[PDB]
Amino acid sequence: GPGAYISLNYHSPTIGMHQNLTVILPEDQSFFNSDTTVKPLKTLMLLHGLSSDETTYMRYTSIERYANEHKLAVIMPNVDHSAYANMAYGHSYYDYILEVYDYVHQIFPLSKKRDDNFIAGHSMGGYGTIKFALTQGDKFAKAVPLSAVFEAQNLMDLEWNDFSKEAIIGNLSSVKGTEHDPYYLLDKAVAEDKQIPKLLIMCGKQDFLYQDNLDFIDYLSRINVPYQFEDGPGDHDYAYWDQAIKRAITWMVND
Amino acid sequence: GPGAYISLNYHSPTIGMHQNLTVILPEDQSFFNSDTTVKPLKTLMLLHGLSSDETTYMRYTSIERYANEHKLAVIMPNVDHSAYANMAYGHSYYDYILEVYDYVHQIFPLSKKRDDNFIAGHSMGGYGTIKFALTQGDKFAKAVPLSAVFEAQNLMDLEWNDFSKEAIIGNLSSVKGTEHDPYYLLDKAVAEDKQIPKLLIMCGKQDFLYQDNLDFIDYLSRINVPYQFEDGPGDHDYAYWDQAIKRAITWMVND
Amino acid sequence: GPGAYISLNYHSPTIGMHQNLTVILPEDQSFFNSDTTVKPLKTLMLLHGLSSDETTYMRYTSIERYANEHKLAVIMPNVDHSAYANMAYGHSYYDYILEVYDYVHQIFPLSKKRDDNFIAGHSMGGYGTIKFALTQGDKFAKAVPLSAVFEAQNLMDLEWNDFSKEAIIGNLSSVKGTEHDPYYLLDKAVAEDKQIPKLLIMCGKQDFLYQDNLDFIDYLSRINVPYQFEDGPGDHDYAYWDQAIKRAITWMVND
Amino acid sequence: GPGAYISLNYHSPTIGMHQNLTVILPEDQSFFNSDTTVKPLKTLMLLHGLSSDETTYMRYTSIERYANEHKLAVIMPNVDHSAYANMAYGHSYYDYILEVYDYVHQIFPLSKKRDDNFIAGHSMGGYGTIKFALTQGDKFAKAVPLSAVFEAQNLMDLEWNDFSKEAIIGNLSSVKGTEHDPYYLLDKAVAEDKQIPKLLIMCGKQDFLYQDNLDFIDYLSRINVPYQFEDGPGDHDYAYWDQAIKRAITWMVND
Ligand code: NA
Ligand code: NA
Ligand code: NA
Ligand code: NA
Repeated sequence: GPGAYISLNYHSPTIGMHQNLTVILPEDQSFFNSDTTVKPLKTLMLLHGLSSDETTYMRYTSIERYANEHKLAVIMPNVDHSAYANMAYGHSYYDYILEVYDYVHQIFPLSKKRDDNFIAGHSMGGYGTIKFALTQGDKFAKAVPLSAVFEAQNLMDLEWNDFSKEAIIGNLSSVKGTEHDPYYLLDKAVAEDKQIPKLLIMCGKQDFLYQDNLDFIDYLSRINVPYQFEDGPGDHDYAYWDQAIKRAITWMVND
Repeated sequence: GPGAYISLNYHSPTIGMHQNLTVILPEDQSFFNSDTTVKPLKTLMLLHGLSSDETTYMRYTSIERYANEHKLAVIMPNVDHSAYANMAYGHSYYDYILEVYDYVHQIFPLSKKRDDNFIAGHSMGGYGTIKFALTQGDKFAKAVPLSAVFEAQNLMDLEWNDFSKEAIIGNLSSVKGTEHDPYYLLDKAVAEDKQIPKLLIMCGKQDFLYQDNLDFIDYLSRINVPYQFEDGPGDHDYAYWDQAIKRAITWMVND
Repeated sequence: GPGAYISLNYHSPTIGMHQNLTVILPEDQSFFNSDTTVKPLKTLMLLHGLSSDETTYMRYTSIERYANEHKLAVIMPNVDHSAYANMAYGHSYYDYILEVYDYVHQIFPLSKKRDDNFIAGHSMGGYGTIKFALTQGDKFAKAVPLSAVFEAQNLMDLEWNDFSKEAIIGNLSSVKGTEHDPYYLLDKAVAEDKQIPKLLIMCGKQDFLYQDNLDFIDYLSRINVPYQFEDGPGDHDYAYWDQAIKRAITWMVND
Repeated sequence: GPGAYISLNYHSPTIGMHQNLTVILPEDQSFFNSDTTVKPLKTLMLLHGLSSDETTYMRYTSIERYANEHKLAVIMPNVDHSAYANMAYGHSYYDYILEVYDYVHQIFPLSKKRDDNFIAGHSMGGYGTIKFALTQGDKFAKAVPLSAVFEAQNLMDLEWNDFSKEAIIGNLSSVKGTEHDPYYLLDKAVAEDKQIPKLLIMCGKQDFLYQDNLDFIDYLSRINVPYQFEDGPGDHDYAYWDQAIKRAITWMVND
């Protein structure tokens, strides 16, 4: 039912600047009793898409209502137009997500057990989610890409307002086969027998990335990596992501 | 040194409503390194005066700059026009301060040792400070009333905009000898051998409460309770409280 | 179409303290061109229920998403446990809503035309909505009480956490025939031919206030005051108010 | 004097993302009476330095206290590590400042007369201030660079945490004689007789940029452009900028 909505602005050693972060911290009885041990909460790292920021899930969905119902802490960082990369000409935004993870688990009552930690996000943030799932599989038991970009070239080549592809990839001529390519990261994770979080992939059938989502899950099936895929009516918008994140939160906290 | 500025809004079980709270949390390297143990911070509970709220210290002083310099966490709650009382007709705002104290020490990396915990505030908040110092002396090693109301009639009889004295005290003819009277609370602390935090009492010489402050320290001297009193040029305003809280923070963290 | 989410804290002359307010301001191209006259937006005054505040509609609904779709500015004030009254022992919160109305229409590009201004709210805020609709009908063309208290005793006699009925009504043993009684305000508006905003009344069938809603619309029918009533599955919670305020916004903005 | 502190987050068409902005809006009578035309305020565009953001002036200075004393609205945008440039690989942050100027003058009661509009900022923001002063002289009657970078090479060649010079200037081997060079902007302003805002230049004597400031004012003297230069004890920190912005605000409004 009740929780805390928290806005934090701290000077990040990784990206060299003050940066805003938002946190949903559902209430627990132990948080109000100085005689009892704090019960650490299950925790979701939740990644915004391109043009969104740390405020937009709160504004355009009812995520705090869903999170409070399931006692799930939610961490919402801001990564600008970075695509969750350590940018060639810009900020170290991949490392920044690792810093945020460590920081909030140190200063808040969040469980540090892998089974209690999840990651999710939409569009550019679903791309970010799969990138972290395949390279930081020891940190998250479950990962939920929503309406994700899996073929990196479609996001690097998109002509969105003020977006600079070169800020991210620099001198790279293509992203295929680089750290920016989720298919390469997947091949590397399997080849090196890394832990892959349990995967729930969701995408609206009217989304322009729907075919891209179908291509990725087919490849997952061909390399014997399990996943759950949920589709249905929905487009590339927060009307879909509001309903999708509600369904995702129920899925992540039940197992 | 850098820190986090934190804005929290949570549903309070004590006062039955969502309520904002602000927190300054200076940064420590242990907060970013998952391999080391988090070092708990010294903590100040800082109480606003009448017409102010949880935002006004940040807005009208440079308090976060001072706190960051001394690695001091600062907790700034909102108690409206309550005078930090469990109100006759209103909210349980005395109890709320205790709830805020417990909550932030549970969810944040704040030291729970009495020697690491301080309380301070100006005007109505200096009245609140002395009330908590004399009734919750086990929670604070030091207390700093700034420009405080010590003779409770001086606060209750004020004709400030929209302020209701009866909301606080109900039908009481006088507050002398009641839980609203710092002189009664002081006599009772002495009589019951309660621990009294170290007192630093500050007031500007042009403050209309200056004589009220001199009367209180005169009484403290007459009952052999130690204190440090600092005055000088200054009035009943945030220009004075900015400089006073700066000098107070240095005093509380040294020794 | 996106917009601005605004958090404002100003010292109120009416309530004698700093208070927080939240505003949703959808974007118009006139806002970005210094050569054109700003186009004023339709504006909704949205009132929270008991235990909520200025943040809770944003946190527990997708109201900003709905408002942006319909280019509707939304004003969300905080009135604590006041029931939108000028309190017997407390603050002038009825007058405060009038001050907020004037203030935001002055400092923001909001239409001052009656036909462009609406008011809505749930539970205690639906009680507030009907009180303002029946006493300030010249300020609002439409009013939408959601899950409202219409029989004031149902609100006052509530044993809600930390709630003080006497702070609001003083020593009164009944509220019938007073400014706290919507039925009296309705009788007085009908008798004096006041402008009554066009009325849309919504309540969930599982809400404990559902019968109170049926009683009020039954009275409206007996006295030939027009209204639209919409019910259906739903309880006394933000899951219902999220859906209801989306439906209400669509109703206000068109015809 | 009391005012509003405003935090806004809107989706910017220029930079293609949600972005936070803070505004100080001192109160005026007309703001509380909707029957009158609102009175427009004098307005200052205040630009942060490297590693700061839209929150840091509020947090580390008492700027709102100073602004309220002089009924000066203050606009504090966020421009990250951009150096206020339209970045070679990044965002169009020069255009963004112009968008913010137009946006806040449309939606808030801000005077559009050149004589009522000022710009100021420290370090990277002092560099930004002089760039806008020399290229947008029709928008600002006065400009106040604080501890500014005037020799652009010292900012671009800085080795600050996560800072990318290439993101700003691309492969350029020097910035001399370019739009990133204040001396070139100065020569072109003088050559084309464009109006130069009245200049107040301040820097602390212990600042590592002090000589850079001395070089710039010497050049202004040699090309017969007036200025007032104020130095004194002070370093490259917010202890200095707090006192400097207080002195600057008194100068701007008094004219
Ligand atoms: Na995206
Ligand atoms: Na006071
Ligand atoms: Na209610
Ligand atoms: Na700088």
